[PDB]
Amino acid sequence: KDPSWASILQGLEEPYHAFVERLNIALDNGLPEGTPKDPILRSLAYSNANKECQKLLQARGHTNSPLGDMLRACQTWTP
Repeated sequence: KDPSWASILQGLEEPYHAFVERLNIALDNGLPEGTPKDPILRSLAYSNANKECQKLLQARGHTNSPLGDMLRACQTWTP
């Protein structure tokens, strides 16, 4: 059963921060005790982002950057 949080995908018109927030909440609830959240969150923030935000993140070299940088990068994107 793939972790419920691994299936969280950014919607087509969902702002990136809203998506990251849902992801963050899911990880808080679903990660076993002692599992590092931050590296998982960063990885998923990129890999589960919609195509537009993924492009922005790639273009800026933020495919594994701190979450703050990823948030700033996708802010320019408004559905």
